[PDB]
Amino acid sequence: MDETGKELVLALYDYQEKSPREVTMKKGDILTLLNSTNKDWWKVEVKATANDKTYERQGFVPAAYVKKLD
Repeated sequence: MDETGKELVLALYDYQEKSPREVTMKKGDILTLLNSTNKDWWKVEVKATANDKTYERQGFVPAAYVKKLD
C-alpha cells in the first residue's frame, strides 16, 4: 500500500540538460518519480557521486524519453 506517487522510471534514450531546470539522462538509468502532472515533461530524481558518497538531486526531463517501471 502506498499513499504517494513515489515511483521509479527507467530512461529509454539518452538526453541532456537542455534547460536550466532539466537534468541529463541516459538509457538504462532509472530515476525517482517526483512530478508527473505534465505528460510533456516529468520531474525525476537522480544520485550524485563524490568522496565515495552518493548524493541526491532533482531535475526535469522529457516524458518522451522515459518509461515507468513499477
